[PDB]
Amino acid sequence: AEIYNKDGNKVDLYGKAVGLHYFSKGNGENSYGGNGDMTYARLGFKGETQINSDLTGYGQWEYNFQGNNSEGADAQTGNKTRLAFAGLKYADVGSFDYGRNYGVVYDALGYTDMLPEFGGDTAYSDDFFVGRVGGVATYRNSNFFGLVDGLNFAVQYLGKNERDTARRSNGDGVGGSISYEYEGFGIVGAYGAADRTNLQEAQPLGNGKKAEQWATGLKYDANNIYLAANYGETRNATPITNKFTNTSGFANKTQDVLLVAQYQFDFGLRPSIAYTKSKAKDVEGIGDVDLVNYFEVGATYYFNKNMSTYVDYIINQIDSDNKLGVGSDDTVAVGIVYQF
Amino acid sequence: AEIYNKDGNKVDLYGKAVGLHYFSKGNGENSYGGNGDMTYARLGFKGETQINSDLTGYGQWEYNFQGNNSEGADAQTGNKTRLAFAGLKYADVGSFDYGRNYGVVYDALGYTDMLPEFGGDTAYSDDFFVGRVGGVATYRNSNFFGLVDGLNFAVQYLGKNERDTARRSNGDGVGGSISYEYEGFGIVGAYGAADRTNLQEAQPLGNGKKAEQWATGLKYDANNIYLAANYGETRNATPITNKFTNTSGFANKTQDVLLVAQYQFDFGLRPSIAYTKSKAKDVEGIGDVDLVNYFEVGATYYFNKNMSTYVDYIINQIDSDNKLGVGSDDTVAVGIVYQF
Amino acid sequence: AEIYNKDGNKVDLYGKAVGLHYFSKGNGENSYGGNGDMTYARLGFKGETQINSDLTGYGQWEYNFQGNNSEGADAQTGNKTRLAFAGLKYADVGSFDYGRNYGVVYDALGYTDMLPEFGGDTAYSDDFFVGRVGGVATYRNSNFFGLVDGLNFAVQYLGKNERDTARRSNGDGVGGSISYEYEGFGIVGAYGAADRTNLQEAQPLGNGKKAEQWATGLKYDANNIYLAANYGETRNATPITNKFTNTSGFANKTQDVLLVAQYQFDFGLRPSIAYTKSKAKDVEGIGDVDLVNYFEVGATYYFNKNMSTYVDYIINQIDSDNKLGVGSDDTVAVGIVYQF
Ligand SMILES: [Br-]
Ligand SMILES: [Br-]
Ligand SMILES: [Br-]
Ligand SMILES: [Br-]
Ligand SMILES: [Br-]
Ligand SMILES: [Br-]
Ligand SMILES: [Mg+2]
Ligand SMILES: [Mg+2]
Ligand SMILES: [Mg+2]
Ligand SMILES: [Mg+2]
Ligand SMILES: [Mg+2]
Ligand SMILES: [Mg+2]
Repeated sequence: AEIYNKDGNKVDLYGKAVGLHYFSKGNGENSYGGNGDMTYARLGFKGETQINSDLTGYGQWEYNFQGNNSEGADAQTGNKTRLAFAGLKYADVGSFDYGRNYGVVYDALGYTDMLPEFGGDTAYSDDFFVGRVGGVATYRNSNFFGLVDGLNFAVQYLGKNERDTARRSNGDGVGGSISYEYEGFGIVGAYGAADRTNLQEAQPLGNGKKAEQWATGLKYDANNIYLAANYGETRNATPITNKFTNTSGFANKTQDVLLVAQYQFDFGLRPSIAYTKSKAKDVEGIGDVDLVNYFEVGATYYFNKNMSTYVDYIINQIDSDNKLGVGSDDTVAVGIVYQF
Repeated sequence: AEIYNKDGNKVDLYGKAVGLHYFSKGNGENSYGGNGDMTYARLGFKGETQINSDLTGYGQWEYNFQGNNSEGADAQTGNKTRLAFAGLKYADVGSFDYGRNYGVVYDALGYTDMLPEFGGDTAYSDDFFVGRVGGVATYRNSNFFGLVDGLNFAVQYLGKNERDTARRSNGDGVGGSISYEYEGFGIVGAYGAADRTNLQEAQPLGNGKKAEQWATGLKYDANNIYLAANYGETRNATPITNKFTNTSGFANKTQDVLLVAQYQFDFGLRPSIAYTKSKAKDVEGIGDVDLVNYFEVGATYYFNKNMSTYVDYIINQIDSDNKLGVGSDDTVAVGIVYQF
Repeated sequence: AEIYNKDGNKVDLYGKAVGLHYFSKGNGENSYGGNGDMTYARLGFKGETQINSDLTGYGQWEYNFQGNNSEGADAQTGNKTRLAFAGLKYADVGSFDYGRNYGVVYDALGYTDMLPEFGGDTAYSDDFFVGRVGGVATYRNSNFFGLVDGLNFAVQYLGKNERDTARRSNGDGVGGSISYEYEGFGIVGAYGAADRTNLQEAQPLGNGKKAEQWATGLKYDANNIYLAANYGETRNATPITNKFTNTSGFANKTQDVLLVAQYQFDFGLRPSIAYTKSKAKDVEGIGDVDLVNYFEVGATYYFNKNMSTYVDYIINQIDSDNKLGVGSDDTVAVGIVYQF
């Protein structure tokens, strides 16, 4: 919603309220998504100011407010800043921004992160280049200096975050992506590497000086059909937990294969099919083990740009034997979303 | 404040800043309301999209930001999402919404919850059907399918919330209300019942498998006079604390009677008088005990739709002998409110 | 950004996204500012309503969202309401507001708190009258009952805040400020005094019944030149931490010297130079120690009223001998700011 648009400055306030419930067996402890109320709200702003003909300055902030906590001691649980960045965009030269923003490998992973509720399992937050991470400086060039329609590339500098936790920390790093889109078809590649922190090296799972992440995608997006595929690999970068030993760290290697199909009916219904498999290799005291393995079947019903409902069913193929203790049960999510 | 109204969709951003102080004896430890600074702020959005002639989508989110914490470690104390939900209304069929919203018994208790600052003492948060609660699906029908003006009903389903805490938990439940308003007159009744969780049955106070709550209301609201009364009862649903034994749980039974009279002068002053009593029965180790017992005298002065000030004096009739250690001292609040 | 301006009421939504990084040696543990990502966002509203010809009502709220935490357990670190207050202004008689607002000694300290990123080191939050504090009642008169242009005074009452922590608490208190501004020149004095709490007196550092603070300022602000100086003294009011003994409390006495020089080029660059020294006296198990001692060199480039970037270099003169463990390393900050 545009709340200001004068003297080249324009500001958009945005948000959504999501009534959301998950159903899984038991307390959902042994399921893909958990069980029970999962309602939440988003709020954010995105602004853009025209400094001159060739220069545009911008900022964005986006917060998540859980709506499924009580008003007591647990009120803040899961509340967080998703995005907080500012930047400058110069004509046909590129843009530069810095703050909390998406990692460059998401330029690739975005292709399949389109399910009604779940999906996008390898785009972990605070996980070097695959999702939202703090202290990234990102240079992007759209349409190749203005010469090529649909040709995009990026280079991203990741600043060390020495956090209290191995899971949420990272060393310094650099990454990049290139993508081309021609009328519905898209092709993308993205790669990042970064130092691991001493804390991360201290963990019993995962061993190495450097974390690495890469992912390629392909997509078809036209004629109401959406088809997409991602392949990626990671080294010392995917966080994992051995629920049997209560031990933690990172998978020495993973190989990740996601796939999505959706069709949009003109009356509003957009069914979805997907497949996701992420498999870990060289895990200490285990060897090879699956982290994610499921088929998804779902549908979103769009009443307009502001109102939808959805269902999303994850048929979990992880087994009860799983050596890391990865949940094996299915989850269904039903939701109703107002957005502006 | 309307920040968007195009193509069916409209969105309203709202909020208030409330400078508020409470005066009670001592540190207010043994008083109705406490002592000291109580300043807070509210922010919320609420939107409505016209999907087609008969079908409307909507969403609302509302937050409480306490203004009385330092910027240190206690910064977040008392901050919380009050409401977070999305829904649909269809023609003369009904509305359905899900998320964090008001329990259906508040359809009655709303009648007397009109004091400048205090009052509404039995509309506890996270308390099955009497106040705001998470994971409620609500159906409402207005003017009885379009057939009777003023005749309303509602049915609500409460999803189990298994929280860290007996106080903020609930099992599954179902509830409803029915109300009639003829031109300044209003009559309501509401009832709900739900499972208690194991953690709830684990507490030394209150015993029973089911929680129950009901209330009836009557109001006269015209000619600048506002009159209202509620009577209600609960079993195993009102939360209580024995400050002597430091024990908690729920009151096996309560009987609740609230009364309110206010007059609105055309120049903006609205004096208020009220009486409130909530009495617990069969409390283990005690028997009958009063939870709330007071007379209220106060006033709001309305400068306009946006600015007001108030005083609210709670003449506490609870005794010093009170067997649960309920505070016996009075409390006066003084506030100044800007709202939009 | 104006989101409402009808019928005497006007509302302005405001905020900024600040991509921001500090560079110091080491983990910045022993530096002025720290080291690493320091990004954050602000969101706020401020509103004002014209009640009648002479009476205006107003409110304001402002919140700080840190952007340099993960989305894990540390998500809330550093989030806080900065301001939350409401008030009335009457014609040429004065204004009164109550809530979380700036202490009146900030009326003077404001003079030198103009650095790109650092500076204003004596304007501690939750520290009686020198910064933003909870539960303040403030009366301000402007242009002296309408009689003298440029002449201003204020009186402020500070209500006791008995917090979990000596650092963030305060007793009841009073203060004032008076300032005169004539065409670019400005002079101010401000003084406040308050009770310490029993918890504050419990600390090993600092001893006395009353906290006191005062500051004077002088400034020249015209012809693109900004020159300012502040002198201040405190008693039992400046929070301090012995890092060696891991002990805390307040400095018995301080002497505070602040200086700033900046020039605003027409093309947007505003270089800055500054000196700050604050020295504690009579500190238990220490004697005299410097709390702050640095020279600053930086600049802000203002692209427009919406977008800027800056560098702020603190050449820290504290030494490694510092008896209180005060960091001695320098810190540089680099920021990019979108604001609306
Ligand atoms: Br959104
Ligand atoms: Br409000
Ligand atoms: Br604080
Ligand atoms: Br701001
Ligand atoms: Br920070
Ligand atoms: Br501070
Ligand atoms: Mg990280
Ligand atoms: Mg390895
Ligand atoms: Mg209250
Ligand atoms: Mg019972
Ligand atoms: Mg600072
Ligand atoms: Mg002393």
